[PDB]
Amino acid sequence: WGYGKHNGPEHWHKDFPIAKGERQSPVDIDTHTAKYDPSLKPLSVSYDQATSLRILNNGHAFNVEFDDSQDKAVLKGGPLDGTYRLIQFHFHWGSLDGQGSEHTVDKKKYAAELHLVHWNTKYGDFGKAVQQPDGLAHLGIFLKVGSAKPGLQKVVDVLDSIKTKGKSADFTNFDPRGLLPESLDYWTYPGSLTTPPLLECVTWIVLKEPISVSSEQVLKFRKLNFNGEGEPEELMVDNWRPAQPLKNRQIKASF
Ligand SMILES: [Hg+2]
Ligand SMILES: [Zn+2]
Repeated sequence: WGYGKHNGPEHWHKDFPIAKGERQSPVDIDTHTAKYDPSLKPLSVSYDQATSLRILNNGHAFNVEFDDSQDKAVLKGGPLDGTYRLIQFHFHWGSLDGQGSEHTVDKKKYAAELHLVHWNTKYGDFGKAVQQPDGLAHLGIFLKVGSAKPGLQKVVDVLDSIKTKGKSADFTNFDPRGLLPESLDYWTYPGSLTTPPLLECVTWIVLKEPISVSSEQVLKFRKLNFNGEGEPEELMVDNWRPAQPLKNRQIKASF
């Protein structure tokens, strides 16, 4: 499975038939169709005491992993019931600045999309969480190209180190709070992972307001490799999945 002409999103249904399920992600967020729900509580993000551990190129993206043995960095409130622990974050980028985001707003596509993955701790482990309709919580943030984001440089600088598939590097004392927008206004809907195994275990929380990163910042992402070290070089670009059918589902607005 990949993002190529032969193993891309259009072919995932063969190995993963849930690809054609009832609550697949991402979707298109119609701002006029979304429902302002007044019963929506504010998001509660506690990442003050977060412990970053490493960064790894898994062949489809780079993940920054966090120590989730304890309630260090948790997400609660909003549409959620209980606490979700951050386990990792990754991005989806395009080849150009006019594509990249997974989720669209009125069909508008961003240069990248940041996903912070959280798992419901009543289930005890990530493994068990991905077996529940309410197992995971994904915090989605759109990235636009403009001004440089000071808080993202640490990552940008380490990518030289995990060029190919399989490489990993120590990556401690990274504060995720640096990746957040000013506003916590969001959209929420029941969805899935946007990569195989496309499990329908996620409560998606997409923030209204984007963070801006510089062109030189996003450019470093495009220098990455899908391929493993010592194989034909395949640039890690367009590692996103097209929007899917909402199919009955309703998208709620916190604003
Ligand atoms: Hg599930
Ligand atoms: Zn993702």
